[PDB]
Amino acid sequence: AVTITHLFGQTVIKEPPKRVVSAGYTEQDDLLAVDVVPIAVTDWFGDQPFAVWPWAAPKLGGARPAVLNLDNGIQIDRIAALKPDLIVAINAGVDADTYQQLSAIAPTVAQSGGDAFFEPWKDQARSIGQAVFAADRMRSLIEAVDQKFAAVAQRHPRWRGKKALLLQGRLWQGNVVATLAGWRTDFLNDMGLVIADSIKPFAVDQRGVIPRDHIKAVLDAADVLIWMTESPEDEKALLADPEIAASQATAQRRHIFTSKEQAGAIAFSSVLSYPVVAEQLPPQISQILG
Ligand SMILES: [Cl-]
Ligand SMILES: [Cl-]
Ligand SMILES: [Cl-]
Repeated sequence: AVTITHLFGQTVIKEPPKRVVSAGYTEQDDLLAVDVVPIAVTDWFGDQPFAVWPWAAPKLGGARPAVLNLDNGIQIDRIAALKPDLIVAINAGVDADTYQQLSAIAPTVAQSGGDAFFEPWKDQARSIGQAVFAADRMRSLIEAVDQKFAAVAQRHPRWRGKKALLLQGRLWQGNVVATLAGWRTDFLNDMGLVIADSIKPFAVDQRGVIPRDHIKAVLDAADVLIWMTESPEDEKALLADPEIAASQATAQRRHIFTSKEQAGAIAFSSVLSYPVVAEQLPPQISQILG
C-alpha cells in the first residue's frame, strides 16, 4: 500500500487502481505512459479524440473513456457515476471544498503545492507514478526526457548562449505574452539556449505581458522567437501586427510558428509530450541559427 501526501493531506491507495479518473487537464499523459488507461479524461483544448493528443493516442488504443470538462467546474456527479477506485486531480484547480467531495467518491490525489493548476511537470509525474505503483518506471521516463534535450545541446554546441523567447500564439488585447524563465522554459535551457531578459521587467506571475510599444524592443533582444501557434490563422494574425511585422525577427526570419501538435506538446509538458518537442523543434531552430 502507498500513501500519497498532498496539499489537502494524505491519500491511502491500497492496491493498483483498475478504474482511474483523470480530472485535470494534462494527467492522462503520465497515466498512459505507465500503461494506466483512464476510464475518464478531462478535455482542455484542441478537440482531440477522447481528449488524448497524438503522442499519447496509440497508448489509448480502442479505449473509449468518458470525456469530462472543467467549463462549469469539476463535474462530480459524472465522476461519481463512473465509480472509480482512484481520482487524480493535480491539474483540476482543486480547493478544500471540492477535494472532500471527490474524496467521498474514491481516494483522491490532489496537487501538492500552492499551484492548483500546472504545478511543475516532474512533481506531477512523480506523484502520479507513486499513486499507480509505477514509481520506478516513471523515474526512468523522466530521466529519458532530460536525456533527449541534453542530446540536442551536444549535437548543437553553437546554440549555447543564443537568446530565445517562448511566446503564446495569440496576442491578449494587443499584447504579446511571453513565458518567463522558469520550469516551463527549462527544456530550452537544456538545449543550451538562454531566455532573453528583455521580458523580465514585464513579469506577471509566470508570464511576461508586453505593452504594445515595448513589443518590437523586447522581441529584438532575441535570436530566435518561438510562438506557440495552434493554427495557420494564428500565425497570419501575428505577422499582421505592425510591431511584430517590423521586428528584426521578421526581416531576418527568426520566427518559429509551431504546429498545433507542437504547441500542444509544449503545453502538456509530459513524459510523452516532451519527446515530441525534442524531435520536432530543434530542426526548425537549426535552420534559423544555423
Ligand atoms: Cl528535479
Ligand atoms: Cl515500476
Ligand atoms: Cl546522434
